[PDB]
Amino acid sequence: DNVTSSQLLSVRHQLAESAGLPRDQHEFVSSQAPQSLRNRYNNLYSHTQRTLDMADMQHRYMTGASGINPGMLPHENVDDMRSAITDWSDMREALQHAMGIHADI
Repeated sequence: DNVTSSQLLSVRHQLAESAGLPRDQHEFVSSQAPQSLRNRYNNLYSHTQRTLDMADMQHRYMTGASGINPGMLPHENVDDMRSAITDWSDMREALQHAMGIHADI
C-alpha cells in the first residue's frame, strides 16, 4: 500500500522546508546571480510547489480532499518530492560557493 497519511504530509514538510532560501542566499541568487540563475531558481521550485499540493491533499480529514485533481497516487508526490530537493540541495552548495564562500568537506 501507499505511504501513511502522516507520511504524506511528512514528505511535503521536508520538501517545502528546504524549498526556500534563508535570506543571504536570496539577496545573491536574486540581486546578484545572473538571470539564468534567477529564472532557474523559481523554475525548480515551480515543480516543488505544485508537488506538495498533491501530498497534503489525500488527507480528507486534515486538508481538502474534495474538488481536487482526478485522484492521484499518494506516492506520486513523494517521488517528485525528493526530486525537488535534488535541485535545491545542489543549489545549497552551489549558491553558497557562487556567492563567495568555500567549503571543505
